[PDB]
Amino acid sequence: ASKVLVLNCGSSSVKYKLLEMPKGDVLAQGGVEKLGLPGSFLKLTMPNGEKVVLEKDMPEHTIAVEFILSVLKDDKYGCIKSYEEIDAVGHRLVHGGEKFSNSVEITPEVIAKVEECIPLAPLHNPANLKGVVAIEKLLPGIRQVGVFDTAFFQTMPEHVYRYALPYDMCNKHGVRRYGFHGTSHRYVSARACEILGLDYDKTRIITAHIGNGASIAAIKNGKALDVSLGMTPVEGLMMGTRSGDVDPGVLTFLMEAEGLQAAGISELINKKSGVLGVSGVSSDLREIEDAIKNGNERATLAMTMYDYRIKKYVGAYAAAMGGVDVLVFTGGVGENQYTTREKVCTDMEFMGIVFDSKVNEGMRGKEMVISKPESKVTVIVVPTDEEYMIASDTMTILK
Amino acid sequence: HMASKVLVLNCGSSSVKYKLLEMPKGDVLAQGGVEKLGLPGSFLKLTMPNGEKVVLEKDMPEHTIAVEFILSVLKDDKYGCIKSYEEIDAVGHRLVHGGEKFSNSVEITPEVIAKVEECIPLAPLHNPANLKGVVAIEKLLPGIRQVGVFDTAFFQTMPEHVYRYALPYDMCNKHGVRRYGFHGTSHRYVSARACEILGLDYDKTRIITAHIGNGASIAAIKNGKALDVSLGMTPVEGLMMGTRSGDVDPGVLTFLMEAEGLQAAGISELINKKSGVLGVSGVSSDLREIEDAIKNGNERATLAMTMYDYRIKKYVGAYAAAMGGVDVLVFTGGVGENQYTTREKVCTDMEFMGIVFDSKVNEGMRGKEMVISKPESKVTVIVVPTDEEYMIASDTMTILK
Repeated sequence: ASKVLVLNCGSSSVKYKLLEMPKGDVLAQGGVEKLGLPGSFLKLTMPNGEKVVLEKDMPEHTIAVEFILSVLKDDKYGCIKSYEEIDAVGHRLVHGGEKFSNSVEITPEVIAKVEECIPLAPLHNPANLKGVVAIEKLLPGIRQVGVFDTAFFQTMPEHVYRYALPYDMCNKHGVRRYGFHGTSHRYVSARACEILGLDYDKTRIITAHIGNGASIAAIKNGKALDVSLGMTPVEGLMMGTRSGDVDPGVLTFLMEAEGLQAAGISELINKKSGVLGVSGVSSDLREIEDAIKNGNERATLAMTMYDYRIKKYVGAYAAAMGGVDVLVFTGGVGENQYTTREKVCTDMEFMGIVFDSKVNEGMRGKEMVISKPESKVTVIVVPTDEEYMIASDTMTILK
Repeated sequence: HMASKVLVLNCGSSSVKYKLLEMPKGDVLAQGGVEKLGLPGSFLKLTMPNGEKVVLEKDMPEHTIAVEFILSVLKDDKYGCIKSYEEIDAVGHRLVHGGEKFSNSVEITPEVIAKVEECIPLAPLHNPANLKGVVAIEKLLPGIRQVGVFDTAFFQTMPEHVYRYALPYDMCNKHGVRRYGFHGTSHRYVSARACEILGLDYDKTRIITAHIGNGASIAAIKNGKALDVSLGMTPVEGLMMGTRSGDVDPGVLTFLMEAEGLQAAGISELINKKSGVLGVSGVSSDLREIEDAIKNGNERATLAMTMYDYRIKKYVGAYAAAMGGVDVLVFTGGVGENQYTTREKVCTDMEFMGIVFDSKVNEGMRGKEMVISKPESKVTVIVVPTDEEYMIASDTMTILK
């Protein structure tokens, strides 16, 4: 039994959980917000479910992480008596480029390579490293592990990861598909196989991480083959505010027609598009659901579009792998939006899916098979746990 | 059994392709093309009844002079197939873009020209040339009636959840941003022709049609109506092509704009002219030249083709899922009709969705109507060479009835 602190550091945030391993019990969870801004604060969730908001000036990451640690140890809000109870720290690192294929113990050599990947995630990797530096200062001699969002997808072959763009220009600028959500795809694919009694290394898996950001992956015989996200997180599925796949020529057309530059078109496809952009209602699928009940036709259209594009990816990735054994739904939307799951999996008998509509109906947030027993393809809901996956890699590496 | 002769034109900014067809059989009486129209070195190349190509050099600075030369060749004692222009019963035209105004072919009247002019913004380098052909014919052939047949028309049955992009609603509507599709006349012809060959009811069949040429598109046609198509508002979207990228990460485009200091026009040129098979291979946009480079162990050429086949395979899966299954997969176009190795890579390891492929029948099979799935395959896979000119001539005869 060990306690592992798991961090996710952003430009103006630190999200944390403290996990008891190997069970994965959450001892603490919270987040610092508005770090480096006036009115920085920490919000935590107590074991009994109560939310607590603590204001404190936190101008940079070290002071933020120091406050988190003091809260963990507090006699009122805390869950540990001493920092020595924390056995290790695991970090979400966004981008491992072509340098990392798996999680690693953080050494100076590792930090240097993560710094080399900063150009591939310039607004994420620096903050992630600030978290590592904070822990070296505040918990000296504790060992730390880095777990990369991109690493799982480093098995993709060049015919998948290369775009059909000018060869030299792509190579010069490191343009290729990387994928994100890799920690989630890794966790739910392996978890599904354990639940189902299958050998991970002999199974063809499609994993659909549908949240505010959405991605789908093809995992064949234990190695990722393809993923819907690209070099950037705008590609693939329709998302909350991101476009997903769009005609490249539409982008250049809108640049001329609306007088947008690179930055303007980037903001449009990342912030004003997807479910929000079509619906004119919300990026939140629950608010869409409500708007649909009040007969909002644009909200209905957004959801029809959303479901359709997931369905097409399921077909595409089955074709890419030569079949599929397991289809996994995960993420905030995948775990909860049973109507999407139904629309995606119905009329898919031609490729081995027989769906269990009655079991699926109303089914939110549990691990559950939602295909009929006789389905050739098993369809399963697996709530993701990226923090647990990080803690699990941490314990394996530091063993 | 009576016979009409229909001249079918396909006019581009620097070309006029023509065929003269005898209807309703669809027998080709003549075929050729003017190239380098409006440039030094303009010429007409035609195909004799004997099958040889003949090149007639002639200065042709614009479309009317080009069409006049074409007509003089049709009537020539040596090269011709008619004694006089009165033998031409009608003219049909390939018109690229009908926008949301045209769902099927129409007689070209002043009112139709006005509407086709309104669609010029949607195909600014094609529609103008197409109309120049119409004008040339009205000048050169007294009394002649003309019909327009639109590359976009077949796809006007797509539902909004398919044709809308997940972009700001009002901004798309303001600028007419939506999926249109192209090659509609080809998809229309081969889907119907496949069902005729196979004894199937077109209106109850789920069909995937892959028109693989220098431009490449794949379509889902369900129960007699187009449902989806890989080409977008623009012909860059979807499949990897000769010089066009196909689908790419929208964020890669904005990234390259900043990284290489490109504006809209520069990015547009890159994805239309420097990408696709040409861009990856570093060899050619021509798949025969790729094929050769592969034999000489060019690894980039091999890579280009692996990428090309993979993306077609993914669309086949996607559109089967979109339709709830597939009854018939059709290969067509210059590449689809000829590149049997692509067909094999696409259709092998697809038994999970009902395709059992016949590798031996497929091998070296070029340019013929031919089933290439095994008899026991649930899904029929068929090569159907396209005949857009026949489709155009057929619509022409229906309208001018």
